Amino acid sequence: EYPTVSEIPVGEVRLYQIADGVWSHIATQSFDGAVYPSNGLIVRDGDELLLIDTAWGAKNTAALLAEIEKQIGLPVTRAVSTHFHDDRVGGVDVLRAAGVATYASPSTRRLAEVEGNEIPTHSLEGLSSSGDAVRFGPVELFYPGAAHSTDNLVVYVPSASVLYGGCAIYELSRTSAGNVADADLAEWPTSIERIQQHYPEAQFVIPGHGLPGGLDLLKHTTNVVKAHTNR
Ligand SMILES: NCc1ccc(C(=O)N[C@H]2Cc3cccc(C(=O)O)c3O[B-]2(O)O)cc1
Ligand SMILES: [Zn+2]
Ligand SMILES: [Zn+2]
Ligand SMILES: [Zn+2]
Repeated sequence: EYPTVSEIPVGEVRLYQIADGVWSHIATQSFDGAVYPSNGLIVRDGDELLLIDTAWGAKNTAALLAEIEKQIGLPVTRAVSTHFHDDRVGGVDVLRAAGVATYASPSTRRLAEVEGNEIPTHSLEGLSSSGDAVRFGPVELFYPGAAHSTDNLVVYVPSASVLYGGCAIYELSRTSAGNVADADLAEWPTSIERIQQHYPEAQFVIPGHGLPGGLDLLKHTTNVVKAHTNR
């Protein structure tokens, strides 16, 4: 029942309710002639919503906000971007213009600037060392160490045992490396181990791209990254 890449035209956004007050958002984007799905998260915080990640571009993110207003009808007041690439910050200007306060770690803000990408306004403190965690409204933000990118964060929703891994976690159908130009292959398995150690109770694990599963997605990702290391 989870929407798949073949079911979502580029420019449209789907919402998937995971638990009371917890949804993923799913969009698609063209990249080198192929179409990829991408996931983010929406978490209810009282009568407001917290958004995790844009929907990969300004047009998709505008559609995301329209879809949230239509289907949920509560204001998105804050958003967190889990790393500096365009599937996570692309659309931050649309969010900002809509009154959403945008956040990212200082590491992400710096890398986005260097890269010429959109830059979340607010800096999240307390995430600069591997293994650091902070509570941000209804979620916990965790810096596991460098993996898909040096700045990547993961997000946990304690009320629903939902772990959103972002692009540091691969879906099961992905059996070879994705986009790894900015990755730290040497540290990626260690960073995943920090995730497993901190969130052993996670029930629903969401990759940056594709289908959710359980905690098996962590060991899956390690296997793929190690095989790519040994290419
Ligand atoms: N300057 C080189 C460069 C250009 C684009 C991207 C980029 O936007 N990458 C995103 C889109 C994408 C495209 C294909 C696979 C993935 C993935 O997460 O593996 C994926 O997620 B990224 O965050 O790395 C990264 C580096
Ligand atoms: Zn990335
Ligand atoms: Zn502000
Ligand atoms: Zn990605």
